[PDB]
Amino acid sequence: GSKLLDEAIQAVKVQSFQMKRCLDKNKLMDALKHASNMLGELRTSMLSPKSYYELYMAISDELHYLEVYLTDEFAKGRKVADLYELVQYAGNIIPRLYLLITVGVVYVKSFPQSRKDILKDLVEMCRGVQHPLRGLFLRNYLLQCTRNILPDEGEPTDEETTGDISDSMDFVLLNFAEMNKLWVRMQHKRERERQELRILVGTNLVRLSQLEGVNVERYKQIVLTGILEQVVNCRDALAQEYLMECIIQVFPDEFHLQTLNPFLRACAELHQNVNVKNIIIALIDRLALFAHREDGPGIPADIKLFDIFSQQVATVIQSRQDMPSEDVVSLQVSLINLAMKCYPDRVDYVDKVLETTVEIFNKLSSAVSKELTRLLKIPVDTYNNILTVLKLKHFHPLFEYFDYESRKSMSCYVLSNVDQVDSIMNLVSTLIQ
Repeated sequence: GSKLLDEAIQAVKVQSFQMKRCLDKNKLMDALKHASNMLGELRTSMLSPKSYYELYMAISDELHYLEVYLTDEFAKGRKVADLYELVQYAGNIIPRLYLLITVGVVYVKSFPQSRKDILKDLVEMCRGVQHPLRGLFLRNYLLQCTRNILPDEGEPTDEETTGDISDSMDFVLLNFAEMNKLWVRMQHKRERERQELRILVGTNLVRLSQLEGVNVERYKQIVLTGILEQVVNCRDALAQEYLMECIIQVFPDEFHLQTLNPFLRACAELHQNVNVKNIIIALIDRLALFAHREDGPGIPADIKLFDIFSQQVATVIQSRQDMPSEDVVSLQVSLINLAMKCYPDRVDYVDKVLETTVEIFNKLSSAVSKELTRLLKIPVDTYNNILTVLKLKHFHPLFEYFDYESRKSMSCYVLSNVDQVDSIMNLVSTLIQ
Protein backbone atom coordinates (compact mmCIF):
# COMPACT_ATOMS: atom_id res chain seq x y z
CA GLY A 1 0.00 0.00 0.00
CA SER A 2 2.75 2.47 0.87
CA LYS A 3 4.67 1.70 -2.33
CA LEU A 4 1.51 2.47 -4.28
CA LEU A 5 1.21 5.77 -2.40
CA ASP A 6 4.94 6.48 -2.78
CA GLU A 7 4.52 6.23 -6.56
CA ALA A 8 1.38 8.38 -6.38
CA ILE A 9 2.97 11.16 -4.31
CA GLN A 10 5.90 11.05 -6.73
CA ALA A 11 3.62 11.57 -9.73
CA VAL A 12 1.84 14.32 -7.79
CA LYS A 13 5.10 16.18 -7.16
CA VAL A 14 6.22 16.12 -10.80
CA GLN A 15 2.83 17.16 -12.18
CA SER A 16 2.44 20.01 -9.68
CA PHE A 17 5.93 21.24 -10.56
CA GLN A 18 4.83 21.64 -14.19
CA MET A 19 1.43 23.05 -13.22
CA LYS A 20 3.06 25.75 -11.11
CA ARG A 21 5.61 26.25 -13.90
CA CYS A 22 2.97 26.76 -16.60
CA LEU A 23 1.11 29.12 -14.26
CA ASP A 24 4.16 31.39 -13.97
CA LYS A 25 4.60 31.52 -17.75
CA ASN A 26 0.84 32.22 -17.99
CA LYS A 27 0.12 28.94 -19.83
CA LEU A 28 -3.15 28.21 -18.07
CA MET A 29 -4.51 25.46 -20.32
CA ASP A 30 -1.23 23.58 -20.02
CA ALA A 31 -1.46 24.18 -16.27
CA LEU A 32 -4.93 22.63 -16.16
CA LYS A 33 -3.64 19.63 -18.11
CA HIS A 34 -1.05 18.79 -15.45
CA ALA A 35 -3.75 19.34 -12.82
CA SER A 36 -5.92 16.81 -14.64
CA ASN A 37 -2.90 14.49 -14.64
CA MET A 38 -2.28 14.58 -10.89
CA LEU A 39 -6.02 14.34 -10.23
CA GLY A 40 -5.95 11.03 -12.08
CA GLU A 41 -4.12 9.65 -9.05
CA LEU A 42 -7.28 9.96 -6.92
CA ARG A 43 -8.99 7.30 -9.07
CA THR A 44 -7.20 4.39 -7.38
CA SER A 45 -9.04 1.89 -5.18
CA MET A 46 -5.88 0.29 -3.74
CA LEU A 47 -5.22 2.79 -0.93
CA SER A 48 -6.53 2.59 2.61
CA PRO A 49 -8.39 5.61 4.01
CA LYS A 50 -5.20 6.73 5.77
CA SER A 51 -3.08 6.54 2.61
CA TYR A 52 -5.79 8.06 0.40
CA TYR A 53 -6.06 10.95 2.86
CA GLU A 54 -2.32 11.60 2.50
CA LEU A 55 -2.63 11.53 -1.30
CA TYR A 56 -5.72 13.74 -1.11
CA MET A 57 -4.03 16.35 1.08
CA ALA A 58 -0.98 16.40 -1.20
CA ILE A 59 -3.33 17.13 -4.11
CA SER A 60 -5.72 19.68 -2.61
CA ASP A 61 -2.60 21.64 -1.64
CA GLU A 62 -1.88 22.23 -5.33
CA LEU A 63 -5.51 22.69 -6.35
CA HIS A 64 -5.94 25.42 -3.75
CA TYR A 65 -2.77 26.97 -5.16
CA LEU A 66 -4.42 26.78 -8.60
CA GLU A 67 -7.63 28.30 -7.22
CA VAL A 68 -6.11 31.42 -5.67
CA TYR A 69 -3.77 31.78 -8.66
CA LEU A 70 -6.66 31.91 -11.14
CA THR A 71 -8.53 34.29 -8.83
CA ASP A 72 -5.62 36.72 -8.43
CA GLU A 73 -4.44 36.51 -12.04
CA PHE A 74 -7.81 37.72 -13.39
CA ALA A 75 -9.48 39.98 -10.79
CA LYS A 76 -13.04 40.03 -12.22
CA GLY A 77 -12.06 38.95 -15.73
CA ARG A 78 -14.27 36.96 -18.10
CA LYS A 79 -11.56 34.46 -19.06
CA VAL A 80 -12.51 32.10 -16.21
CA ALA A 81 -15.61 31.38 -18.30
CA ASP A 82 -13.36 29.83 -20.96
CA LEU A 83 -11.69 27.65 -18.32
CA TYR A 84 -15.01 26.61 -16.76
CA GLU A 85 -16.33 25.34 -20.09
CA LEU A 86 -12.94 23.77 -20.84
CA VAL A 87 -12.66 21.61 -17.70
CA GLN A 88 -16.24 20.47 -18.33
CA TYR A 89 -14.82 18.29 -21.14
CA ALA A 90 -12.22 16.46 -19.04
CA GLY A 91 -11.85 12.74 -19.62
CA ASN A 92 -12.46 11.04 -16.27
CA ILE A 93 -15.21 12.03 -13.87
CA ILE A 94 -12.97 12.46 -10.82
CA PRO A 95 -10.51 14.92 -12.45
CA ARG A 96 -13.45 16.65 -14.14
CA LEU A 97 -15.40 17.10 -10.90
CA TYR A 98 -12.43 18.32 -8.84
CA LEU A 99 -11.64 20.94 -11.50
CA LEU A 100 -15.27 22.04 -11.82
CA ILE A 101 -15.38 22.71 -8.08
CA THR A 102 -12.04 24.53 -8.28
CA VAL A 103 -12.85 26.61 -11.37
CA GLY A 104 -16.49 26.98 -10.36
CA VAL A 105 -15.42 28.76 -7.17
CA VAL A 106 -13.18 31.10 -9.18
CA TYR A 107 -16.07 31.55 -11.62
CA VAL A 108 -18.46 32.65 -8.86
CA LYS A 109 -16.01 35.30 -7.63
CA SER A 110 -16.00 37.17 -10.98
CA PHE A 111 -19.68 36.48 -11.79
CA PRO A 112 -21.43 36.89 -8.42
CA GLN A 113 -24.86 36.78 -10.09
CA SER A 114 -24.20 33.11 -11.01
CA ARG A 115 -23.40 31.96 -7.46
CA LYS A 116 -26.61 30.15 -6.52
CA ASP A 117 -26.74 28.19 -9.78
CA ILE A 118 -23.07 27.13 -9.71
CA LEU A 119 -23.36 25.91 -6.12
CA LYS A 120 -26.51 23.94 -6.95
CA ASP A 121 -24.78 22.32 -9.92
CA LEU A 122 -21.56 21.48 -8.07
CA VAL A 123 -23.41 19.53 -5.39
CA GLU A 124 -25.47 17.63 -7.98
CA MET A 125 -22.45 16.85 -10.18
CA CYS A 126 -20.83 15.18 -7.16
CA ARG A 127 -23.73 12.72 -7.22
CA GLY A 128 -22.03 11.20 -10.27
CA VAL A 129 -19.22 9.66 -8.19
CA GLN A 130 -20.67 6.68 -6.33
CA HIS A 131 -17.54 4.99 -4.97
CA PRO A 132 -17.73 5.41 -1.16
CA LEU A 133 -14.13 6.47 -0.45
CA ARG A 134 -13.56 8.65 -3.52
CA GLY A 135 -17.03 10.13 -3.11
CA LEU A 136 -16.34 10.98 0.53
CA PHE A 137 -13.16 12.92 -0.24
CA LEU A 138 -14.60 14.54 -3.38
CA ARG A 139 -17.52 15.89 -1.35
CA ASN A 140 -15.12 16.80 1.46
CA TYR A 141 -13.25 19.00 -1.01
CA LEU A 142 -16.60 20.39 -2.17
CA LEU A 143 -17.18 21.78 1.33
CA GLN A 144 -13.72 23.29 1.83
CA CYS A 145 -13.47 24.78 -1.66
CA THR A 146 -16.89 26.47 -1.54
CA ARG A 147 -16.29 27.32 2.13
CA ASN A 148 -16.15 31.11 1.68
CA ILE A 149 -18.71 31.71 -1.09
CA LEU A 150 -21.77 30.16 0.53
CA PRO A 151 -24.51 32.81 0.93
CA ASP A 152 -24.55 34.08 4.51
CA GLU A 153 -26.26 36.92 6.36
CA GLY A 154 -23.07 38.81 7.23
CA GLU A 155 -22.55 39.49 3.53
CA PRO A 156 -21.77 42.96 2.16
CA THR A 157 -24.79 44.94 0.97
CA ASP A 158 -23.58 44.55 -2.64
CA GLU A 159 -26.13 43.67 -5.28
CA GLU A 160 -25.17 41.03 -7.87
CA THR A 161 -24.98 38.17 -5.32
CA THR A 162 -27.42 35.31 -5.91
CA GLY A 163 -28.61 32.92 -3.22
CA ASP A 164 -29.31 33.35 0.48
CA ILE A 165 -28.80 31.39 3.69
CA SER A 166 -31.67 29.11 2.66
CA ASP A 167 -29.62 27.91 -0.31
CA SER A 168 -26.49 27.32 1.77
CA MET A 169 -28.42 25.12 4.22
CA ASP A 170 -29.83 22.97 1.42
CA PHE A 171 -26.34 22.83 -0.10
CA VAL A 172 -24.70 21.47 3.05
CA LEU A 173 -27.63 19.32 4.16
CA LEU A 174 -27.90 17.73 0.72
CA ASN A 175 -24.16 17.05 0.78
CA PHE A 176 -24.51 15.66 4.31
CA ALA A 177 -27.22 13.23 3.21
CA GLU A 178 -25.12 12.06 0.25
CA MET A 179 -21.91 11.80 2.30
CA ASN A 180 -23.75 9.73 4.91
CA LYS A 181 -25.11 7.37 2.24
CA LEU A 182 -21.54 6.82 1.00
CA TRP A 183 -20.27 6.28 4.55
CA VAL A 184 -22.62 3.41 5.44
CA ARG A 185 -21.81 1.71 2.12
CA MET A 186 -18.15 1.39 3.15
CA GLN A 187 -19.07 -1.41 5.56
CA HIS A 188 -19.22 -3.81 2.59
CA LYS A 189 -11.83 -7.01 9.37
CA ARG A 190 -10.90 -3.46 10.40
CA GLU A 191 -13.83 -1.12 10.78
CA ARG A 192 -11.13 1.05 12.36
CA GLU A 193 -10.96 2.49 8.83
CA ARG A 194 -14.54 3.79 8.73
CA GLN A 195 -13.97 5.46 12.10
CA GLU A 196 -11.22 7.59 10.54
CA LEU A 197 -13.55 8.99 7.87
CA ARG A 198 -16.32 9.96 10.31
CA ILE A 199 -14.75 13.43 10.29
CA LEU A 200 -15.36 13.83 6.55
CA VAL A 201 -19.08 13.44 7.27
CA GLY A 202 -18.79 15.52 10.44
CA THR A 203 -17.48 18.51 8.49
CA ASN A 204 -20.99 19.22 7.21
CA LEU A 205 -22.10 19.87 10.79
CA VAL A 206 -19.10 22.12 11.38
CA ARG A 207 -19.80 24.09 8.21
CA LEU A 208 -23.39 24.64 9.36
CA SER A 209 -22.32 25.91 12.78
CA GLN A 210 -20.11 28.52 11.09
CA LEU A 211 -22.83 29.99 8.87
CA GLU A 212 -23.88 33.16 10.68
CA GLY A 213 -27.34 32.87 9.13
CA VAL A 214 -27.93 29.69 11.14
CA ASN A 215 -29.77 31.15 14.13
CA VAL A 216 -31.69 29.27 16.80
CA GLU A 217 -34.82 29.62 14.66
CA ARG A 218 -33.48 28.13 11.43
CA TYR A 219 -31.63 25.56 13.54
CA LYS A 220 -34.77 24.28 15.27
CA GLN A 221 -36.93 24.50 12.14
CA ILE A 222 -34.60 23.45 9.28
CA VAL A 223 -31.10 22.40 10.35
CA LEU A 224 -31.51 20.01 13.28
CA THR A 225 -34.62 18.46 11.72
CA GLY A 226 -32.63 17.69 8.58
CA ILE A 227 -29.72 16.26 10.55
CA LEU A 228 -31.71 14.09 12.96
CA GLU A 229 -33.75 12.75 10.04
CA GLN A 230 -30.55 11.43 8.46
CA VAL A 231 -29.24 10.17 11.82
CA VAL A 232 -32.32 8.22 12.93
CA ASN A 233 -32.80 6.52 9.55
CA CYS A 234 -29.07 5.70 9.47
CA ARG A 235 -29.46 2.23 11.04
CA ASP A 236 -25.76 2.11 11.95
CA ALA A 237 -24.55 2.40 15.53
CA LEU A 238 -21.09 3.75 14.63
CA ALA A 239 -22.46 6.65 12.59
CA GLN A 240 -25.37 7.35 14.95
CA GLU A 241 -23.26 7.65 18.10
CA TYR A 242 -20.69 9.84 16.35
CA LEU A 243 -23.18 12.16 14.66
CA MET A 244 -25.24 12.64 17.82
CA GLU A 245 -22.15 13.43 19.88
CA CYS A 246 -21.09 15.70 17.01
CA ILE A 247 -24.36 17.63 17.35
CA ILE A 248 -23.80 18.25 21.07
CA GLN A 249 -20.23 19.44 20.58
CA VAL A 250 -20.50 21.49 17.39
CA PHE A 251 -23.55 23.66 18.02
CA PRO A 252 -23.81 26.13 20.92
CA ASP A 253 -25.48 25.42 24.23
CA GLU A 254 -27.95 28.21 23.38
CA PHE A 255 -29.31 26.07 20.52
CA HIS A 256 -29.72 22.88 22.55
CA LEU A 257 -31.94 24.54 25.16
CA GLN A 258 -34.49 25.25 22.42
CA THR A 259 -34.26 21.70 20.98
CA LEU A 260 -33.91 19.45 24.04
CA ASN A 261 -37.11 17.54 23.25
CA PRO A 262 -36.60 16.64 19.55
CA PHE A 263 -32.99 15.69 20.30
CA LEU A 264 -33.71 13.42 23.26
CA ARG A 265 -36.73 12.17 21.32
CA ALA A 266 -34.29 11.00 18.64
CA CYS A 267 -32.13 9.33 21.32
CA ALA A 268 -34.85 6.71 21.85
CA GLU A 269 -35.01 5.64 18.18
CA LEU A 270 -31.24 5.16 17.92
CA HIS A 271 -29.88 1.70 17.15
CA GLN A 272 -29.67 -0.72 20.08
CA ASN A 273 -25.85 -0.81 20.08
CA VAL A 274 -25.61 2.99 20.43
CA ASN A 275 -24.45 4.16 23.86
CA VAL A 276 -27.34 6.55 24.47
CA LYS A 277 -26.00 6.93 28.01
CA ASN A 278 -22.85 8.79 26.96
CA ILE A 279 -24.90 10.94 24.56
CA ILE A 280 -27.37 12.14 27.20
CA ILE A 281 -24.70 12.68 29.85
CA ALA A 282 -22.76 14.81 27.36
CA LEU A 283 -25.79 17.02 26.69
CA ILE A 284 -26.49 17.35 30.42
CA ASP A 285 -22.91 18.39 31.20
CA ARG A 286 -22.77 21.00 28.42
CA LEU A 287 -25.88 22.54 29.98
CA ALA A 288 -24.35 22.40 33.46
CA LEU A 289 -21.36 24.35 32.14
CA PHE A 290 -23.73 26.76 30.39
CA ALA A 291 -25.80 27.19 33.58
CA HIS A 292 -22.85 27.98 35.87
CA ARG A 293 -21.37 30.35 33.26
CA GLU A 294 -20.40 33.91 34.16
CA ASP A 295 -21.59 36.99 32.25
CA GLY A 296 -23.99 34.85 30.20
CA PRO A 297 -27.74 34.25 30.01
CA GLY A 298 -28.39 31.30 32.30
CA ILE A 299 -31.07 28.65 31.78
CA PRO A 300 -34.26 30.74 31.41
CA ALA A 301 -36.69 29.81 34.17
CA ASP A 302 -39.41 28.77 31.69
CA ILE A 303 -37.16 25.90 30.53
CA LYS A 304 -37.60 23.19 33.17
CA LEU A 305 -34.40 21.19 32.73
CA PHE A 306 -35.22 18.54 35.33
CA ASP A 307 -38.69 17.96 33.89
CA ILE A 308 -37.56 17.66 30.26
CA PHE A 309 -34.71 15.30 31.16
CA SER A 310 -36.41 13.12 33.78
CA GLN A 311 -39.27 12.40 31.38
CA GLN A 312 -37.16 11.95 28.25
CA VAL A 313 -34.59 9.84 30.11
CA ALA A 314 -37.48 7.68 31.34
CA THR A 315 -38.51 7.25 27.70
CA VAL A 316 -34.94 6.59 26.54
CA ILE A 317 -34.38 3.87 29.14
CA GLN A 318 -37.80 2.38 28.39
CA SER A 319 -36.88 1.83 24.72
CA ARG A 320 -33.49 0.20 25.32
CA GLN A 321 -33.60 -3.56 24.76
CA ASP A 322 -30.54 -4.54 26.83
CA MET A 323 -29.20 -1.41 28.51
CA PRO A 324 -26.86 -2.34 31.39
CA SER A 325 -28.17 -1.57 34.87
CA GLU A 326 -24.85 0.16 35.58
CA ASP A 327 -25.65 2.59 32.75
CA VAL A 328 -29.25 2.94 33.96
CA VAL A 329 -27.91 4.28 37.27
CA SER A 330 -25.49 6.62 35.49
CA LEU A 331 -28.40 8.48 33.88
CA GLN A 332 -30.03 8.77 37.31
CA VAL A 333 -26.71 10.03 38.73
CA SER A 334 -26.60 12.78 36.12
CA LEU A 335 -30.32 13.35 36.79
CA ILE A 336 -29.73 13.80 40.53
CA ASN A 337 -26.79 16.20 40.39
CA LEU A 338 -28.69 18.16 37.73
CA ALA A 339 -31.54 18.46 40.24
CA MET A 340 -29.34 19.91 43.01
CA LYS A 341 -26.95 22.50 41.55
CA CYS A 342 -29.54 23.77 39.07
CA TYR A 343 -32.42 23.43 41.58
CA PRO A 344 -30.86 23.15 45.04
CA ASP A 345 -33.99 23.92 47.08
CA ARG A 346 -35.75 21.07 45.24
CA VAL A 347 -35.59 18.18 47.69
CA ASP A 348 -38.62 16.67 45.95
CA TYR A 349 -36.54 16.19 42.80
CA VAL A 350 -33.84 14.14 44.52
CA ASP A 351 -36.33 11.70 46.06
CA LYS A 352 -38.12 11.33 42.72
CA VAL A 353 -34.85 10.20 41.13
CA LEU A 354 -34.28 7.68 43.92
CA GLU A 355 -37.88 6.45 43.74
CA THR A 356 -37.57 6.09 39.97
CA THR A 357 -34.37 4.09 40.52
CA VAL A 358 -36.28 1.87 42.97
CA GLU A 359 -38.93 1.07 40.36
CA ILE A 360 -36.26 0.08 37.85
CA PHE A 361 -34.68 -2.17 40.49
CA ASN A 362 -37.94 -3.87 41.51
CA LYS A 363 -38.40 -5.16 37.96
CA LEU A 364 -34.78 -6.38 38.03
CA SER A 365 -22.82 -7.22 39.83
CA SER A 366 -20.04 -5.06 41.27
CA ALA A 367 -20.22 -2.63 38.34
CA VAL A 368 -23.75 -1.43 39.12
CA SER A 369 -22.95 -1.21 42.84
CA LYS A 370 -20.04 1.16 42.20
CA GLU A 371 -22.60 3.35 40.41
CA LEU A 372 -25.29 3.10 43.10
CA THR A 373 -22.90 4.21 45.86
CA ARG A 374 -22.12 7.10 43.53
CA LEU A 375 -25.84 7.86 43.34
CA LEU A 376 -26.40 7.77 47.11
CA LYS A 377 -23.16 9.56 48.00
CA ILE A 378 -24.22 12.60 45.95
CA PRO A 379 -27.08 13.68 48.27
CA VAL A 380 -25.08 13.27 51.49
CA ASP A 381 -22.13 15.18 50.01
CA THR A 382 -24.44 17.94 48.76
CA TYR A 383 -26.74 17.75 51.81
CA ASN A 384 -24.36 18.02 54.75
CA ASN A 385 -27.60 18.34 56.77
CA ILE A 386 -29.08 14.91 57.52
CA LEU A 387 -32.28 16.76 58.46
CA THR A 388 -32.63 17.22 54.70
CA VAL A 389 -31.76 13.55 54.11
CA LEU A 390 -34.60 12.57 56.46
CA LYS A 391 -36.99 13.78 53.76
CA LEU A 392 -35.80 11.38 51.04
CA LYS A 393 -38.00 8.34 51.69
CA HIS A 394 -36.45 6.22 48.92
CA PHE A 395 -32.90 6.76 50.18
CA HIS A 396 -33.03 3.59 52.29
CA PRO A 397 -34.96 1.22 49.99
CA LEU A 398 -32.07 1.76 47.56
CA PHE A 399 -29.68 0.67 50.32
CA GLU A 400 -31.39 -2.74 50.19
CA TYR A 401 -30.02 -3.38 46.67
CA PHE A 402 -26.28 -3.32 47.45
CA ASP A 403 -23.48 -5.82 47.76
CA TYR A 404 -23.20 -6.89 51.38
CA GLU A 405 -19.87 -5.21 52.13
CA SER A 406 -21.00 -2.24 50.03
CA ARG A 407 -24.11 -1.99 52.22
CA LYS A 408 -21.98 -1.47 55.33
CA SER A 409 -19.54 0.96 53.69
CA MET A 410 -22.38 3.16 52.45
CA SER A 411 -24.08 2.92 55.86
CA CYS A 412 -20.74 3.71 57.51
CA TYR A 413 -20.46 6.74 55.23
CA VAL A 414 -23.94 7.99 56.17
CA LEU A 415 -23.19 7.57 59.88
CA SER A 416 -19.85 9.35 59.53
CA ASN A 417 -21.99 12.24 58.25
CA VAL A 418 -24.03 12.44 61.47
CA ASP A 419 -39.15 9.46 65.66
CA GLN A 420 -37.40 9.34 62.29
CA VAL A 421 -33.75 10.13 63.11
CA ASP A 422 -33.25 7.33 65.63
CA SER A 423 -35.39 4.96 63.54
CA ILE A 424 -33.11 5.40 60.52
CA MET A 425 -30.13 4.89 62.86
CA ASN A 426 -31.44 1.50 64.01
CA LEU A 427 -32.12 0.58 60.37
CA VAL A 428 -28.60 1.35 59.14
CA SER A 429 -27.14 -0.33 62.24
CA THR A 430 -29.12 -3.52 61.60
CA LEU A 431 -27.76 -3.73 58.06
CA ILE A 432 -24.22 -3.34 59.40
CA GLN A 433 -24.81 -6.76 60.98
